[PDB]
Amino acid sequence: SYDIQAWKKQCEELLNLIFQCEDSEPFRQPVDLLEYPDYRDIIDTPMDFATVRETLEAGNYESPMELCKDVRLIFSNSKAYTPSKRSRIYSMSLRLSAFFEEHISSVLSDYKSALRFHKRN
Ligand SMILES: CC(C)NC(=O)N1CCN(C(=O)c2cccs2)CC1
Repeated sequence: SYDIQAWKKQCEELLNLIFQCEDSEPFRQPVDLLEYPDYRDIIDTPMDFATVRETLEAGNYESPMELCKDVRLIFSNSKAYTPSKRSRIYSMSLRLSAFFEEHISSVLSDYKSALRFHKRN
């Protein structure tokens, strides 16, 4: 399965699944400062799933590793901003992260395998 470009549609489909998950609700759009005026004192690099989808659709990811780094930043931002490990929105982040990691593993493996095959000779 050595298609170097296949990751992009596989990532589009995974983002559609994440948007169908009720657990993605807090993460579908950039955090609103009006609600959380201290957010940028704690979070240097806001990230959300709509920004990830737009970056992919613009052709501004070169690899699924770059997309994975931005999705992981959504989850690390949540873990940093939560006052409790027993918070609703944080607990939503942890279930969504497990779902994402379970599905991205094959996308990353197939891509890196395809690139190694491209450089075989
Ligand atoms: C788009 C809108 C719905 N997002 C938003 O306002 N969020 C979600 C992300 N966020 C958090 O991760 C936490 C909040 C409290 C514990 S963590 C801050 C609040």
